[PDB]
Amino acid sequence: GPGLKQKIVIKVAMEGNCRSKAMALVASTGGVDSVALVGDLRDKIEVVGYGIDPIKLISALRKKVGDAELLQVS
Amino acid sequence: GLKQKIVIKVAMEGNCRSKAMALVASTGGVDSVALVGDLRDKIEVVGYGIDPIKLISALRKKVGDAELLQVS
Repeated sequence: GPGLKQKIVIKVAMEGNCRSKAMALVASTGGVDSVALVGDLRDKIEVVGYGIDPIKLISALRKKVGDAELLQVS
Repeated sequence: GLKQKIVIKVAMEGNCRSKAMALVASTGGVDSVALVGDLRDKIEVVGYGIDPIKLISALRKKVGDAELLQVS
């Protein structure tokens, strides 16, 4: 508690309703404070939270939505 | 078709947080969701073309008691 505070930007392949799936999965993750679609193409998700493990999050995304990659973490 | 800010209060009792966040985030027109308030019991929703009436009833059906607190 509260755990490490991070802002994480993920690129996800979500062209398909696919955006809605990505956003829901990320929003459902423990420690999440905010989730936002960003970039001109709305092809990225910015997540702010406390004690989020980006490793698990990324793996859950690749398993359930599509290819996903960490672009920023701070 | 301007940028909307909608704040909803959700009874956080059923994780109930996670469900609400997931439902709101998956709703049409939604660009961002954020948990806000000292008690983290409100969701701030930003987007374009969000229908607040449908959002609220979807929450009440699926997650629990929810009311609009702010629309701008």
